[PDB]
Amino acid sequence: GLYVEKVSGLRKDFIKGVDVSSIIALEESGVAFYNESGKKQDIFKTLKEAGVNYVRVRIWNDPYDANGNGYGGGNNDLEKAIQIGKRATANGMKLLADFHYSDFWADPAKQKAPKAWANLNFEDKKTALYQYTKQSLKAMKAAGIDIGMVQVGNETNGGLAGETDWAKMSQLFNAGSQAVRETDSNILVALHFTNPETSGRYAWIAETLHRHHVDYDVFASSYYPFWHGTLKNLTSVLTSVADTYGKKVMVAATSYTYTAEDGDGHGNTAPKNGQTLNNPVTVQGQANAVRDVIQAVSDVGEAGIGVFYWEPAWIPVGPAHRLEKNKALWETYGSGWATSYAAEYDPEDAGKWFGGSAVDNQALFDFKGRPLPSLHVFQYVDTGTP
Ligand SMILES: OC[C@H]1O[C@@H](O[C@@H]2[C@H](O)[C@@H](O)[C@H](O[C@@H]3[C@H](O)[C@@H](O)[C@H](O)O[C@@H]3CO)O[C@@H]2CO)[C@H](O)[C@@H](O)[C@H]1O
Ligand SMILES: [Ca+2]
Repeated sequence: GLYVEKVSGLRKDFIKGVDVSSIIALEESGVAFYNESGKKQDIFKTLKEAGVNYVRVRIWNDPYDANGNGYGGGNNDLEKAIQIGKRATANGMKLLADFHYSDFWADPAKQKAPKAWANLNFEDKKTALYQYTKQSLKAMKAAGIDIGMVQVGNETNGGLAGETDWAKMSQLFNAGSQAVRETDSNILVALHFTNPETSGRYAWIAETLHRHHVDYDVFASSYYPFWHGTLKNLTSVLTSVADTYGKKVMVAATSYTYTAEDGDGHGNTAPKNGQTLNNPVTVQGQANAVRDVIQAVSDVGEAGIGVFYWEPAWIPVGPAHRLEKNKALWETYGSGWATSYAAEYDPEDAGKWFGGSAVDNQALFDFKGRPLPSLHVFQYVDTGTP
């Protein structure tokens, strides 16, 4: 069925990554994954066979209330990062450790200090950040994990760990980078931004990072085609960073919709009125979208090192008609994007929107955990379809 056009100029060592941070909370909710032969299999094995070479995991400092009730979103702490890391390593895939330096979702709107850092002055918060990263990386190495890359922050467009001043953010970037450098010289340090479509944003950020002497290897970007402008633009803003500053570049988070259907009863992020949808909302469309983002980063040349698909397997804990039954699983295991317990930390967003998966229709597995044809995109970019 599926067609993929060969990506031209694609380097043989290109990073083909997935962020599957929700996997632990989902397996705990009784969710199962399959190979294309239709038998139960560890998702990491199926990912490997599909030609994935890299796993990304989000790390929240303390994603739990005082009583240890998970904030949800996969309840992603260091302990789960090690679980995920061990499995990735066991399956021949390198790890990208994605430190949010927050107790919950870090994005362009939300960059809240971890609860433990809330009353620290800047010096002490900075050494806490450095100390946390170093300790976290030591634990992962101790677990035998193959770490390829560390992301110091996540979509830090406007802040980091409670800080909004770019001179302060830069010192924080350097605190984390320092920990990585001390751990292993071979680990790539990524910084991760989003909204590449914004006029002169990435030029400004890269210049600011340079002026503040931030030590990093990779300038990473999000790319969701619904809001983030053109592939031509993406290539262009990343090429400018690569050429001007001598940085590697990559896409740290990308996805597309394979269906318009909501598989679990919790409203999905996309597709929606007003979003740019250049591809059909189908398995083929989804594969086109992934192949094209890979093309756009490859087109950067030497410096374009990879693409990570964000959450290819945040599938339903159960069908949409059993919404209220699903809610119990989301609430107990944190297998939706947020639980009600996160209202303490994030009242404005998680407080009003808490629930299930907002991205089940952007998975590369169906609602029942079988791989979609579009999962083959990681192999077929090298060769094209027959
Ligand atoms: O469910 C339909 C509604 O979804 C709302 O989106 C919610 C939050 O506003 C949104 O921030 C959250 O996104 C999560 C996280 O904050 C973000 O950084 C990451 O990329 O995605 C996470 C979810 O996968 O998602 C929830 C979804 O309930 C919309 O704001 C609203 O318009 C409506 O469609
Ligand atoms: Ca949903």
